[PDB]
Amino acid sequence: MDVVSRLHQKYGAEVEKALVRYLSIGLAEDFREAVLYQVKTGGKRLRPLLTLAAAEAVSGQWRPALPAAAIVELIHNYSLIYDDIIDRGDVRRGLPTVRKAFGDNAAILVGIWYREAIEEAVLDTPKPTLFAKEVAEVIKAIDEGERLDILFEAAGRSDPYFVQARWREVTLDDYIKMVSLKTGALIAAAAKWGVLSVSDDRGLAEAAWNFGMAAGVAFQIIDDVLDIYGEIGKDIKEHKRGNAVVAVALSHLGEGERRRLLEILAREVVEEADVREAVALLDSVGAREEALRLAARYREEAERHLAKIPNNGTLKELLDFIVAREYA
Amino acid sequence: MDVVSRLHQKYGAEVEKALVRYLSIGLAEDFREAVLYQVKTGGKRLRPLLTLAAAEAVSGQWRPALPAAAIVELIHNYSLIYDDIIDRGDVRRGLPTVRKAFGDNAAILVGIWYREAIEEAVLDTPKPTLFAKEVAEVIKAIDEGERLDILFEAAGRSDPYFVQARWREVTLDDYIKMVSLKTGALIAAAAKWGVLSVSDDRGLAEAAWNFGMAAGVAFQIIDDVLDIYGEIGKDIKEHKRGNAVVAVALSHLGEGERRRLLEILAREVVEEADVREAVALLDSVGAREEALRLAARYREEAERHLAKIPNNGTLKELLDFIVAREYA
Ligand SMILES: [Cl-]
Ligand SMILES: [Cl-]
Repeated sequence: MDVVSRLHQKYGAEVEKALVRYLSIGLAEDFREAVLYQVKTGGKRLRPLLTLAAAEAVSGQWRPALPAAAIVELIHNYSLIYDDIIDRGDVRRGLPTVRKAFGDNAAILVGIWYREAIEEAVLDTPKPTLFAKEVAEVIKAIDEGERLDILFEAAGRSDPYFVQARWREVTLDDYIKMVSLKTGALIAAAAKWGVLSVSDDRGLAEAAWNFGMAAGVAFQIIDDVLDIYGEIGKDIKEHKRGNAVVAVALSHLGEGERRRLLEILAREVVEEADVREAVALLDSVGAREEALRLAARYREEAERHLAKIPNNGTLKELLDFIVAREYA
Repeated sequence: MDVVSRLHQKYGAEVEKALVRYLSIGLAEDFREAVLYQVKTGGKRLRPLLTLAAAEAVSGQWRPALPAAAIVELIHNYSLIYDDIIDRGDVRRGLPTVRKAFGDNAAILVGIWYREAIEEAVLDTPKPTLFAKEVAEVIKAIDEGERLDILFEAAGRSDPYFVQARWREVTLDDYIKMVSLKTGALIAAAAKWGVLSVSDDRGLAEAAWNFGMAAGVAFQIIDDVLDIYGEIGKDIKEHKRGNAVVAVALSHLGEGERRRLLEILAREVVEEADVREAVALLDSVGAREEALRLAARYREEAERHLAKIPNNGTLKELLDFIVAREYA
């Protein structure tokens, strides 16, 4: 009876109903399958589960936060629809992506639809003008985080902007800022929005936001370690300097080792032997362990903020899962 | 001293300032050029001019409608950014499109940014929750209109959804519904939103909406005539059944003539001789004149609604221009 299974049982059916409800407003019958596709392919629903748990911890009630929970999961899926176009992703959750099944241009029409469904959910919250502003701010954060992650790549893009605006250097501080935007902001919002749905306590909302942000950063760092040590070397093959282990290593490596790691990342096609060489360079400065220590720092930060939230037992279990506490 | 020149002089600089203001909120310096590009390439700004004229006719003041005017022009440009991706358009307003200059995937990041700038403008209107709902409804209308226009094509798309969901038949009623969504709704909104910015009179807002809708339909029909009789045969080469002249003709042509016109539209590559044959088929049932008569019907409808709006002299001049009264 892990926490995600337990909360899926408790909240899952109402979350799915809410997603379909807002997407379905005004939806033409011959567009229905294409539009609902992205929310019918499965997914862990961690973000809306967090929203509802946060609302329940602070108020005893979760149902009032269903509109907010739909907002956060629809934003997640909006971002995925476009990310699949941008990265030409064929498969997600073990099934074809929207762009694969329907076409890239059809997926654009679907993505556009998702954002107006998000607005319908905003208008259904207890505080519509507040949520409207927070949604605009969070989507701009995600868009900016994605822009940065792409400009932190060393190769592999054909868009003139992505090549010409590529960053010359990517520091650890740059990496942390990028992941806070790309991954942290929406987890922060998931928690904060659960509180805002049921409470006017500004301190509690802010503690929730800070908890979710730190949790999201820890999650992303752990994911980055997995995306190096494993498919071994995934992020290396994808030329990413925006990877916690890579960013950590580039900060410690000597002149020629640093230069060599960057040479490998910039290879137009990264070979298996290049991957092992890059990993050896990362290991030569203990970058994997440094990354895990950084994740621990953010996990502990998340705990400090979470201690400010009452009746937080379920939130604590979620945290352990979101940040893959056990794995690390 | 035509009306557009006169209103550009009066309102133009404040409109441009507003567009940049909302886009600039939260905008990173190294993304600025890419994001502002679409509003720096020129354009007639007919929609925001209509918003401001409507506000001034009903209240004597236009400045209170600047947020609404920015909303309508940003929605216009949001739609163009994506339309350029979908149709792979290289040039617009005599300059490269966002997708051409920066790349298709960079243009997606820009399009996403535009929608949150729209939300910032919504939150700056006199009635934020009302405008928020109206924006969601209008963008869904435009998205649905675009979907329909594409499914009304006879050939020329590679997206599985666009091929497989292609409509078997496109009637005149289908055509009118599609243009009301794709072109009319945003012109309707431009006028209605000028009124909503300065007045709580529901009748005046509704008259404005109906005026703009009819104007937008008349405009689209005239544009469609131009896109057949001219570049002669543009919409025929693009396989469009969603063209007023084509829709009109398909309604009158006999069995074999109808079948032949549809054969030509479905040609994978439409040749010059195919164009002349199709035009001859259109002319054989007087479809061009029938289309112009249909535009006249919508223009006259627009006039009837406009008569309900006080101090409407400038609005009348705009109408004559929007619907290309002189040309037709
Ligand atoms: Cl409840
Ligand atoms: Cl004024």
